[PDB]
Amino acid sequence: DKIRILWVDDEIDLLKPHILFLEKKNYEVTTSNNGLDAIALFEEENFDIVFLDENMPGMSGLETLSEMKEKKSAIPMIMITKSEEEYIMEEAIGSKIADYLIKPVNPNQILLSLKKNLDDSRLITEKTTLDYQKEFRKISMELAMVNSYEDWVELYKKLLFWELKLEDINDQAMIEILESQKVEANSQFGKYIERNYEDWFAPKADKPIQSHNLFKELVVPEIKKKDKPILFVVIDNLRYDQWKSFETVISNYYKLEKEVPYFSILPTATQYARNAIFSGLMPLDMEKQFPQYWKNDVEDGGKNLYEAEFLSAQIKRLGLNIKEDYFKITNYAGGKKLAENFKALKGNDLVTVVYNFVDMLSHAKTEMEVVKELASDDKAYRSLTLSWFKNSPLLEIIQQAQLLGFKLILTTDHGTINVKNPSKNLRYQKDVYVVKEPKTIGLPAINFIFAKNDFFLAYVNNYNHYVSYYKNTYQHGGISLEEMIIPFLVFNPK
Amino acid sequence: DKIRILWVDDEIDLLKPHILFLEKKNYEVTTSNNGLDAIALFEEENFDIVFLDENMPGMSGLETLSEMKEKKSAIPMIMITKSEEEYIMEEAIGSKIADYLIKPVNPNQILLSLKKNLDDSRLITEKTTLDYQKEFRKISMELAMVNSYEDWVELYKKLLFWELKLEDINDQAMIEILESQKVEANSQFGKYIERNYEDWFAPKADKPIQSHNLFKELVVPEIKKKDKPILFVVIDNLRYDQWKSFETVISNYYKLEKEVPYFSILPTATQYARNAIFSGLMPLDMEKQFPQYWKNDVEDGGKNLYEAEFLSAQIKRLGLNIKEDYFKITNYAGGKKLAENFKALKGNDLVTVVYNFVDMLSHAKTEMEVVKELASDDKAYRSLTLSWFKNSPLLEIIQQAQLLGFKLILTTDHGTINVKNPSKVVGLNLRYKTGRSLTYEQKDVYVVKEPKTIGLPAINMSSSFIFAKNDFFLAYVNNYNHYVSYYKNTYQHGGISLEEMIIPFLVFNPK
Ligand SMILES: [Zn+2]
Ligand SMILES: [Zn+2]
Ligand SMILES: [Zn+2]
Ligand SMILES: [Zn+2]
Ligand SMILES: [Zn+2]
Repeated sequence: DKIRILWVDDEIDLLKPHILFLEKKNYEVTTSNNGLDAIALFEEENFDIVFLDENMPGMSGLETLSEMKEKKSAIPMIMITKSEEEYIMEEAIGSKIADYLIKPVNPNQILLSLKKNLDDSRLITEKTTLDYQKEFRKISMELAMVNSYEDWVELYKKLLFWELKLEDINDQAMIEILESQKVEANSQFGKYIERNYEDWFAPKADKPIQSHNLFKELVVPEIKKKDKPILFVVIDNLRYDQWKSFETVISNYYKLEKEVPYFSILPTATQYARNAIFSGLMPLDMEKQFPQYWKNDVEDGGKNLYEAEFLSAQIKRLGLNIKEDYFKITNYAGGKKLAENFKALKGNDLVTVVYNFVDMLSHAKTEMEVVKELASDDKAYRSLTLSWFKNSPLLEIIQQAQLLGFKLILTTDHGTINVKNPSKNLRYQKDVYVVKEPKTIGLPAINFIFAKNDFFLAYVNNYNHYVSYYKNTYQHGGISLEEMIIPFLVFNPK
Repeated sequence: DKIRILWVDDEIDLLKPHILFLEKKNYEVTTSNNGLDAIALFEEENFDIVFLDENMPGMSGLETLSEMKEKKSAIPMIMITKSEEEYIMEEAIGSKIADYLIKPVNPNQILLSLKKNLDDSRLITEKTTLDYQKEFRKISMELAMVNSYEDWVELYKKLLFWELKLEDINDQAMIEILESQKVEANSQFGKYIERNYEDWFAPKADKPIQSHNLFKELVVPEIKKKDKPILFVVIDNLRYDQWKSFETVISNYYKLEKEVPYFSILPTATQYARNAIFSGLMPLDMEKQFPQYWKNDVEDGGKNLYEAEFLSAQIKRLGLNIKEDYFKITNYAGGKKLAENFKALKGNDLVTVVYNFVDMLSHAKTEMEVVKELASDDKAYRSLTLSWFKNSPLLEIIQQAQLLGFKLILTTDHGTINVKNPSKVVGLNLRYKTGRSLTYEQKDVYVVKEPKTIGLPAINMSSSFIFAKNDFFLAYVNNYNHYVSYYKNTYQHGGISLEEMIIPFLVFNPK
């Protein structure tokens, strides 16, 4: 199949050099000297691409383009014209032209435009596969050398970068190399975390920023600037890769000012960690200082329901005085509502939204066949997350906040990981990091265990049932890059 | 805030004409004659766009581009070079270059490239907003004038066209105008179908292609070509808008040869319409000719267990002797399986896949909050459907079929509609009921006291069909409030709407 071009120009006879040039390159050119005839051909026959002049005696190129797009939407159209006027440029681009070449045109420019517009997917696939072939041994080397938390953050960035670059490619060998680097990364990370995690809670220890330090050290400073109100959005259970999947959408409305990967405390679960975000305290200290608010595992009723109170208390412990409002969205109507009425809180200095939809979505894969098919692989989950965010009540809230000139601070409590391997909440033996003293961590317990790598805890009784139902499900609470290294972002409104 | 360009060329001093030209147009140009300097600037300072020569002393443009993309991913890079070599072109494009301009360059070409790469989202939004302002009153007019099935197909095309276009608009006012055009369109369509549907089943009558003649009239011709094996996918419950939302994905692998909007029989439900596709017969005739296969509503069990048998019979009635196999995917593993092992089907002349995921998904809005938030509005459902298809086992099957040089025929049994308004009824589905004696709001439905006339079977000789119009859902008065609260804003099918009844038939040739 030679690629079939329809070329429409009143002065087509003058373009025979260009046509000859293209035909020699296995391009088939049908020509036409008016838009009406071209539309007729464009309907009868199936062309791969159309070239259009702007100024023609009858219908203009842009008019011809309109009639053509109505009839067969997804055929790429290129404009080749003398018009150098900005307003025609703008009308072409506004019409979703694929490219606009000003005459007299270098014939190779046209060829470049054919390659870019018809071949770019496979070319990008080729170049990306070869780029990774040349890069991946450096990545194995770098991983071996990491022994710092600052260095763990860098390496995760690299893996995330290449994850999205390769997500499209179809070369099994290189896909598996990347999987194996990601597995090895977690195995190394788990050893790292168990080796220095306890040491981190000792006085004078060089330490990553964690859950219990988050509000104190990264939120307070941006408030005390005192230029603009701050919208704080804690999106529950958001992996770094999911942030990355919708970074371009959000950037239409917000410009990233500051980005800081941080380390969520163990366990990587809402009640233990999200409460810590709002309290400025480790679990143990929340039990000590607020026994009427803190809830222990064995307690029924549900968790994370006094975050507002934890937060208000922290603000005064710091000594800061501000107007503060806190909300927790747990369903559609909820978030839809808070979008329509976001107006009212302008005068409020800080606004805090907790959004639980992504956790609900991650957990839904466990039970619903539908979600299994929507989130079969990580790529699919990132894709689905993007479909979500683009049409979320959460984006509406974000869109309102910019119109009010709020600075946005966007973060999460922890991520989630696809669990693959059983070991006898499903993440909290070399398979586990034991802490037979809890105060050493700052965890409460009378008189904690954290799964590493891909592991999920399956009880000896009903071991098979646990294995078969929870295999290849998103769980959290343990130690993985995906769970524990999580974004903290400040943005300025556009 | 001027747009800041970083321009890297060993011969940058030679390019001052171009710089002056751009600076006059409120572009700020920082220049550099080496990749290493350029990388330094690119880190210190924040640029909007980068221009790059290919052949420089020291670091190459493409090497410079790679260091730059690693650091700040979404900044567009444009190559302006003397190199006309195809392999550099290919490397540049593969490296995700945003354009490649061959020197000597017309300075306006650069400007065009700046506009295309920096302004295009705004420009498309402006053009679309203004073009709909100018077009929408023509659409109201056209809808008033619609007097035929061929004319209903054209109008639906226009609504669909504009509905996807006004996704990249952010203007409620015009979005509401288009909703109200779609409501009005359905109202009109319902009355149209009520008025002509029975006439269609009379001898000689000018008629759209429907469910029962689909395979005979549009699939058989492709088979008798005998030039390629055919993969025949029936994606259950696929609205035209959803097809349109993934038309560009499929086109990477398949080139559309033929497209034919067609009219699903009433009721617009799997049990009637899909079986009709495979049988070549209206429901009544399937009762007559195949009583061991056909089922009425009242009977327990699935209502499409026997499609393979219906299909094999049709194939021999037409006197084709074909190697043909049928599969019915009802879950992930199912579809995953058929993808990994599709190659076994090489020898087949015809392969038929039925894929039920979209129906399951549409119905899941009823049940799951998560799907409610994912498919809150049509746009969201289209978006979700695209996320689905892009990562579906079904695309894997399609991808295999291309590698084996199959012709693809893609279609559906019927669409679904978001129901908003309750309509009371006494006596299974929510857009159609069947029963000996029924009471119901007359205007809201299309009643047929004599089913056989429209090729549907009667149970008793009082048994009658009703089909809900517009966005109605038939709600029992027993527990009326609970039906209203649970089924409001849910995807239902079986009745009369553009979304339900007008559905695509697509033939494609492999790339
Ligand atoms: Zn001309
Ligand atoms: Zn959480
Ligand atoms: Zn959870
Ligand atoms: Zn040079
Ligand atoms: Zn259904």
